[PDB]
Amino acid sequence: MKLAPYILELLTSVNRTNGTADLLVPLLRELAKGRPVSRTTLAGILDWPAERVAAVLEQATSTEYDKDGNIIGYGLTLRETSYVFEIDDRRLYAWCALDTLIFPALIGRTARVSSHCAATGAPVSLTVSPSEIQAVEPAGMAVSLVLPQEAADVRQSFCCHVHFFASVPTAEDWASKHQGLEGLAIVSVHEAFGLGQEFNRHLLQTMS
Repeated sequence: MKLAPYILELLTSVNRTNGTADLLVPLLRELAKGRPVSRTTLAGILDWPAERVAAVLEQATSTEYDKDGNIIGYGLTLRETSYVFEIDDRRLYAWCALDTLIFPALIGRTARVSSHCAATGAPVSLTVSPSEIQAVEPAGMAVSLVLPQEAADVRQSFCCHVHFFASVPTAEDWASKHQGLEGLAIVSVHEAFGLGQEFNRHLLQTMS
């Protein structure tokens, strides 16, 4: 289908005043190492005043911290979710299905991704590289999308509704019971990977 509305609202969410657009890729690359990331450390990597890092993270209310106050999650996370994101035999996690498709190009690594169908519990897996997906098991795997909402935190408004499904027909049956979700749509995992590619192209454009 036509995924411009999803691309547009995802970009608007990161490009928002005090949004994550310029901090996102450096933070994901740091989290990809598998250790908590200090705010002070992040400021140095970005060459920002601490003030600027804080205002961004403050707006990003979904950011996850550990007992020491270090960052352990923003899209990519060290805290267990339904979306397993394995890089170089380090098991990390992601906040949603589309995140798993987006991150490999941004961190320059291939990931072994696994989850379960949100409609049936069936195991699903695939290998996601910066340029392509492979080993899609099962081959008809699908993804749900919703429209991000103005000014809303991306995790409760978008991520928690963006799942893998075993197939498009299974996903459409599920979607028929959830039409209250804004802009709910079912796409193949390939279409979703394409959406991620478009998001990334625009993100990497704008990056200073």
